[PDB]
Amino acid sequence: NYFKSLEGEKKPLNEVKVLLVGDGEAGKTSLLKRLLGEGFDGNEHQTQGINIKKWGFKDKDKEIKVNFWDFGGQEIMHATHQFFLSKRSLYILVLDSRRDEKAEYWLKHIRSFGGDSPVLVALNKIDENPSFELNRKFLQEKYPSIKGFFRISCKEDRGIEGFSQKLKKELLKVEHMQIEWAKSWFEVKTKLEKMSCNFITYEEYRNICLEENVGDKSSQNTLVDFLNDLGVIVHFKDISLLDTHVLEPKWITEGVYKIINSEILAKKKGVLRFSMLDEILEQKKEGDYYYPPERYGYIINLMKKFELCYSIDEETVLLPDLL
Ligand SMILES: Nc1nc2c(ncn2[C@@H]2O[C@H](COP(=O)(O)OP(=O)(O)O)[C@@H](O)[C@H]2O)c(=O)[nH]1
Ligand SMILES: [Mg+2]
Repeated sequence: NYFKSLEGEKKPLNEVKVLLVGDGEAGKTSLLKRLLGEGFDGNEHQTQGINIKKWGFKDKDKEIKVNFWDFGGQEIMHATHQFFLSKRSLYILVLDSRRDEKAEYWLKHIRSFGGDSPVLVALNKIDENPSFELNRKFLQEKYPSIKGFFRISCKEDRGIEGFSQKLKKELLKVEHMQIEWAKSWFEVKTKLEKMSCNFITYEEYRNICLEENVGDKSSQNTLVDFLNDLGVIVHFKDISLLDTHVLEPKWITEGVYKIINSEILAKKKGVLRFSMLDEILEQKKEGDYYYPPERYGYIINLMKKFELCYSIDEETVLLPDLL
């Protein structure tokens, strides 16, 4: 073994996170069903919360793997979807007529988080409003990330075939599709995927890496950046956030919603003292997620980061909506 255990054979990654974004009741969940060939029944508004569907297709030899992220009505309303928007990904912006010109709002939003990630704009519900159009030449020039506009109808199944062909084509052209990994990096990845924990500390991640061939920090830090962008974990490089490596996205959101929908916080005009978090994040019943006291800082600072929270002093924070 010692003689031939220095280098390693490198397979291609071929994975991308696809983020369905846009206003609530626009067509995101419906469009996702059409891409996977699940049809349309009219009752897809009943499906809410974080839904991650794993999809794949074979282009020639290459086995392409896709991770669709679908954000529910609570996610867009409370803006908790911001936690999962990442670079080196692909974005699908779903729009509709009823909300007049909200596209440029979303394009600036995707630009700030997505970076160089390509965007495909879907003009949904043309059966309800045929005349619905956008100034395409203006938008694609101002936002080079836009690769195409598509008038579609998830109800009548119009324009999905054309949209799906462009999606497949642009998915192959993403920058990190050509990038290739060592065998150990895939073993770390697949280990994390099969784990059922809510999160892991940065010590535990380094141990999992040690277990596998990669033991040097430089390589370990490059791997989490990928794993974050691929959607295997949810990780941030801020000093107050970097310890928590979230494996279950619902752990974060349900913790934030408990704070936002706290009846004790409703009174007091939304002033959140950190002594109150014990009662709010306590395990009541029926599979409530466990929130350790050491992760109180994570949740609060995470909410502060994306402007769901504003600091009054060092021990308290404000919720403007409850004021
Ligand atoms: N007529 C029509 N209805 C649609 C179309 N797409 C979605 N809908 C319906 O309008 C609502 C949109 O919600 P939906 O796409 O399921 O969830 P969300 O976009 O992720 O918030 C649902 O009741 C869908 O059945 C469409 O293209 N045409
Ligand atoms: Mg939805």
